[PDB]
Amino acid sequence: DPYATSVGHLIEKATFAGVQTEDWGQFMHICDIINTTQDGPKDAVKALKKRISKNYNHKEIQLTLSLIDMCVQNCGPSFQSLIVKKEFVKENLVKLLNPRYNLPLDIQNRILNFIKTWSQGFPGGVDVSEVKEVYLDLVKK
Repeated sequence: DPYATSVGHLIEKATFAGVQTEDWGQFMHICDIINTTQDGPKDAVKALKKRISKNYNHKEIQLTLSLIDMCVQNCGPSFQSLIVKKEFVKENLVKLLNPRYNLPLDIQNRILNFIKTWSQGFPGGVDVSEVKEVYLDLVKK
């Protein structure tokens, strides 16, 4: 279970349906944990993947994306490499752009924006070949 792991639980709570705003103090604490534990990055992405997947909640997705954008720029490629994997962007993030989830243009453009930004590559390893194509498709159609 994703929300079971130490850092997994902090994520479940930081993006809980209840909260109506971003607890940036908490998100930071989350990143620091991601950077301390041995498998924090992997375990974190499993929880984020959960929270995101086929979710119809506005704020949960809004908060989760904000939480993602945080880790992306506060944790090395050890994290960035798992978020740009096709298993995440194509089978989770981009799914939300489907009409079925009727999410607002606000959140929609934010999704495209991550794709476009992550497609720009990050410093160091991180292979963005996949998300690079996931972006191109959103542009073509």
